Amino acid sequence: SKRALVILAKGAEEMETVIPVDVMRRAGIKVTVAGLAGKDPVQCSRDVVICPDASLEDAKKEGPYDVVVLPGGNLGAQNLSESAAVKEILKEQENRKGLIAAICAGPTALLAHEIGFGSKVTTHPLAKDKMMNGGHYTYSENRVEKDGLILTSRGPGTSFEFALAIVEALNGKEVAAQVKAPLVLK
Repeated sequence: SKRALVILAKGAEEMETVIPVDVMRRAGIKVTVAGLAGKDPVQCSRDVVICPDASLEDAKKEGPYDVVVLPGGNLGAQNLSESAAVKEILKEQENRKGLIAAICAGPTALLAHEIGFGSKVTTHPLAKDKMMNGGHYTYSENRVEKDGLILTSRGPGTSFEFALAIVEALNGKEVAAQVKAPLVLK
């Protein structure tokens, strides 16, 4: 029943891609892994190669989505930032009051597209100065930060917390707890 769009670009952090996809699917969310560049395999930042479910061009026609998820990885986030297609998807998502979730350097694509200004956000530590250029957001060092419909997180090591937050936001606390327990987190 809820639907998630995960935008996958070359150079994405494969942990930050895979952990949310897996955990969201455990939550009974219908997840589309959409390739920014098309339907071909995507080479991620540590050379794992992921085959997307669809091109972004195709997946964009199958909305709307309850959440649009942006993984991190500096070079994947740069590709997200440079994409007019991403700009349109994120502007439409904000316009319809839909959740936007971004992790590690992924939030700097929000800055690039002028999304969610005035929100409290976090990033990877090393992405803080990029994110804060212009003072358009307030910074947080929380591992996961949720300010209304903008949900941000810090790094590979926060990816389970990030995914569980998405699941809580969409499907509620009880489902997030049920999904958590078999994972052997703590």
